[PDB]
Amino acid sequence: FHNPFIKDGQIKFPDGSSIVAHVERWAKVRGDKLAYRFLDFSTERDGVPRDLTWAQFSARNRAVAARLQQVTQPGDRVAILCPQNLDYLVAFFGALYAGRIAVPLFDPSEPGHVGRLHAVLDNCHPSAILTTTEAAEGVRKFFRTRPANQRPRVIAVDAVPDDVASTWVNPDEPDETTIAYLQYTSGSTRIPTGVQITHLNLATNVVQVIEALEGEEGDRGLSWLPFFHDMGLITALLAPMIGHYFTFMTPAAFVRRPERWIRELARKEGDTGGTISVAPNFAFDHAAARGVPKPGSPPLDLSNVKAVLNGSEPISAATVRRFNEAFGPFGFPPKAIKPSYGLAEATLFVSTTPSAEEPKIITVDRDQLNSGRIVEVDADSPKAVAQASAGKVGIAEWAVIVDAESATELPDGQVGEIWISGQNMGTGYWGKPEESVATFQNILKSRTNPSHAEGATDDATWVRTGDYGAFYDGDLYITG
Repeated sequence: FHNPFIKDGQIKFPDGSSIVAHVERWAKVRGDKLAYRFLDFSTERDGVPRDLTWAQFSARNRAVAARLQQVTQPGDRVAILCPQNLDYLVAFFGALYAGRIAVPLFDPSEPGHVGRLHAVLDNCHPSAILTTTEAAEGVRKFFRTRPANQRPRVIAVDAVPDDVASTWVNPDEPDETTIAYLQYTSGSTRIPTGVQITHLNLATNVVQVIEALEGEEGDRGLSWLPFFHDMGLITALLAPMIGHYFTFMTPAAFVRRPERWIRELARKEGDTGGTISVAPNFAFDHAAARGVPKPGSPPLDLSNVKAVLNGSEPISAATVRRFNEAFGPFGFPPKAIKPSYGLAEATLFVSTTPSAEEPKIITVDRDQLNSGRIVEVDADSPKAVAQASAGKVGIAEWAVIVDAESATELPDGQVGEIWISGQNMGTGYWGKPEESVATFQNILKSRTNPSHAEGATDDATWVRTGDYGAFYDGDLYITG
């Protein structure tokens, strides 16, 4: 394995950092290869695939982009309110193609979406809404509950002919400030927090994920999570940078029959590589409980699974044991479970376990962990408690444990606030100048010897994650 974007430990972008340039490249050299597939379980139970090749994907992207360039201006924000299907990605990439700031959200009519859609739209004030014909009515209804002066143009992406792309203008190469999209994430503030993720942020973090998971050509990506999610888009954005196709289903499709995700994770005949996917802790439990094939099932081979990214709350030892007990007999490698630390402020990925290692879980003093120190004890101990690792910090980014008040790096084992830095870090919160400075632009005033900030410059900006944790024995631990 070798990362095509890394040269001498440095992330190099020869063909720019435009993910638009990457998609167009595949559309030119492998236009007839599969790019994106949506497993539709709305009608049938084993699902019918909706496919979209690289050239087809480009055709739809440029068509929507051309329409957006007629009704929006550079700097405008375009909210994506499609149902979870192919048209969602068409809309999202379409907004990027148009040279506008995408805002990945959700169809209001779709159930199981957590987020204050009203307050979010209040924050970014989009000039256009992207949806589908099937959902356009529900969208128009939702906006009737909003003031008249904030009911922006609604565009059904599937209603835009392919030949519209004829007038599409490719936006000039973006610098390091050009915002690709706004990623809104959970918070307790009244005004929702939308991380400004630049094209440089996107490309950098995708590369950092590729490096961490040893992603290659031949590796296909899979996801069931809603696109509006801290880890909802990363696997999809992986496909254009790596050149292999991405497969997805609705969240509800997974909840109904989690075996569908297990099946798609499994080896297909013709596979030259592994499967990469994402699943929070509860998803592992749900799959282990309801996603194991009945007796008499067709062969299930999970020996191909490369990485299932699991974030961001610490994975349970009980969950790890249960999932391996359930799918281990089907060939599932324990090392495929990749516990990780991630957040929207860093685009997503910050740390995960090494490629050849299983989830590291250690037994530490329960109350000493409460006193702010990580100390290993025996399993027999009455003060014993299991604590799972978040692995090691990815390439071209740093994480440090600091004393929050004095901005001073702490010795290993000691719990403090986690500060992070790198080119994947967002450039602020939309519409929150002061909150942006406070969170994204901190200076590290003191380092230990050795330091976890080794490689970072003095004027490197550090992100106050708000999370607390500690380094222990070469691994990062999130404790709060």
